[PDB]
Amino acid sequence: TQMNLKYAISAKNRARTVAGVSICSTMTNRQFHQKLLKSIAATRGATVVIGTSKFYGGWHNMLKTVYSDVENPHLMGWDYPKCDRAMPNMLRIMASLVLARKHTTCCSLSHRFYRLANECAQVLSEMVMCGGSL
RNA sequence: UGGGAAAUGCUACGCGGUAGUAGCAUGCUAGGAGCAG
Ligand SMILES: [Zn+2]
Repeated sequence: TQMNLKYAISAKNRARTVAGVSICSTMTNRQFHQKLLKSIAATRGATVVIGTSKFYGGWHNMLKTVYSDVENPHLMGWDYPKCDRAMPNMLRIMASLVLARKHTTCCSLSHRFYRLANECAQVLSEMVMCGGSL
């Protein structure tokens, strides 16, 4: 995985970073996961709001769907300090397990395990080329 | 002795096809830009 510095505008001098991934990983991941990702992005009015425009009154519909029948409602929100740098890898494994539950028929058992192994070898913990070294 | 067809032109109507013109909606593609995590 190659690492690079960003070039954008922000309100704190801490640096930002992007990471490019090799091509074979992207090809195989697209083929394995694309259908579910599209299905998630298409569905409207659910718990996950990825793919819902904030234009044309979509924002109002989201804010109304969350405001379902709650007797004494209040509003609550929180913040994760260093979410990307500090997520314990057990939860990442479990997250990658949930997304793969859809593959009951398109894949066997050993195929599922090897797909999980490739994912952990390519994205979870592997060799990062920063500067000029590994 | 209470029996009539066709070839021509005009007009009107409808259909079909052709072309050209304008409008509408969409589907694709390409390009450029902006926002968010
Ligand atoms: Zn599969």
